[PDB]
Amino acid sequence: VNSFSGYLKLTDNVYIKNADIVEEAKKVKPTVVVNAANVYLKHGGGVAGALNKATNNAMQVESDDYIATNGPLKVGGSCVLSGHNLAKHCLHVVGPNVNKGEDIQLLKSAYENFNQHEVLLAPLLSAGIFGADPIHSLRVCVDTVRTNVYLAVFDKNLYDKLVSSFLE
Ligand SMILES: Cc1nn(C)cc1-c1cc2c(N[C@H](c3ccc4c(c3)S(=O)(=O)CCC4)C(C)C)ncnc2[nH]1
Repeated sequence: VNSFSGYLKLTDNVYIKNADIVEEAKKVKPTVVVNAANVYLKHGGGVAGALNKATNNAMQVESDDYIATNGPLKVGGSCVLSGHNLAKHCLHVVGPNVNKGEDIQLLKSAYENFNQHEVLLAPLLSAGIFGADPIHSLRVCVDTVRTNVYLAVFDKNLYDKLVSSFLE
């Protein structure tokens, strides 16, 4: 259960590893994997496309049924759906996409959703092509998340700049 291996503990509740979140999910099968989702839950590329493809589109079919019945999420919001073969549950969380003009204050609201789950495997919200400064996203995670979060960052160069900023 939640057999995370090779993480570096940054704070009492935040751990980090240079790894592909999809490979971590297949190995660990955590209770909750966080998806870096968008408001209409269309998993077209990046982390979301990679998680969806590893479920062989089961994630997208289920997401389409959620949107039909409930409408889109809001920026900073989330929903819990099945984790399929990757986890017991997937927490779809919408961080702001600053590359498309969304506000950075909503990154705190996005991280707040992690607090409803005791243990989560997660990506660095709003990083990559969402355009937020990745070190700033780590600082928001550290100040906001109180439950136990295992961050998988699939880039050694970025992993080392995060750990360097955090420890020195
Ligand atoms: C793509 C891909 N293809 N396959 C097969 C695996 C992956 C893969 C990518 C990836 C990952 N990337 C990081 C990241 C973090 C957050 C966001 C993005 C990207 S984004 O998709 O550009 C926009 C949404 C927010 C980078 C900063 C290194 N972090 C962990 N696991 C990952 N797995």
